[PDB]
Amino acid sequence: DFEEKMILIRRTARMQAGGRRFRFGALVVVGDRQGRVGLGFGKAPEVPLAVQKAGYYARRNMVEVPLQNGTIPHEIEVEFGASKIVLKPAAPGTGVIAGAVPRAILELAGVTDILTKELGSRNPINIAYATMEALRQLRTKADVERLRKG
RNA sequence: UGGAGAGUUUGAUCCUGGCUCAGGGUGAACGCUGGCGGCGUGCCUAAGACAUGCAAGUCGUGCGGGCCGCGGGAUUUUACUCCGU
Ligand SMILES: [Mg+2]
Ligand SMILES: [Mg+2]
Ligand SMILES: [Mg+2]
Ligand SMILES: [Mg+2]
Ligand SMILES: [Mg+2]
Ligand SMILES: [Mg+2]
Repeated sequence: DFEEKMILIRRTARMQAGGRRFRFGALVVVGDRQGRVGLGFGKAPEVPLAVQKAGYYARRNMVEVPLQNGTIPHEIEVEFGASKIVLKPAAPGTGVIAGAVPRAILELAGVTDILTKELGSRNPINIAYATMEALRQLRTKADVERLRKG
């Protein structure tokens, strides 16, 4: 069992002959706070089945978060559409200084000291997606070494 | 040792994009309120106009006087004159 926080719920709507037709979208993170997180986007006729559905997709979509005591190996910037995130390593004592969206994601990978900036489009969905791509993109001294040995 | 963002264009969406808020600051002023103290601080406007008092003197160990005193002398005649203070 991982942890699970709901970042976002929204109600969307389509049109049909006489009246609009509502739907709900749910952004949910799940994490063991020990270097494993997942993002999930779940949509349904009702909030619950949606949230719940998110949960399910979150766990099916997971990342190696190579913590190095509270923080991440190095800096990364990732663009996702018009959304951009910068992630920066911090010495212990700082905290997760981030916006609600990536805070949630960082916290549940058990990151505790990180400096972030949201740049470009601040649309939650894409910020969240960038954050994940960013983490998914972190290497460590080891991995680099492996890559370059040959 | 250092970096958080949110609201608002649509029936809904993504994006551009402006407006707006959350923080910090001030020689402040204004409203309601107002107990004590220490340390700071107080014409940002007319370099407009200014009553009155005070804000730059001191040296008699550089010099000679004037005015008000006091005291000594010369003459034994009282006026005149010398010295000290
Ligand atoms: Mg771009
Ligand atoms: Mg923008
Ligand atoms: Mg409006
Ligand atoms: Mg329009
Ligand atoms: Mg509307
Ligand atoms: Mg905007």
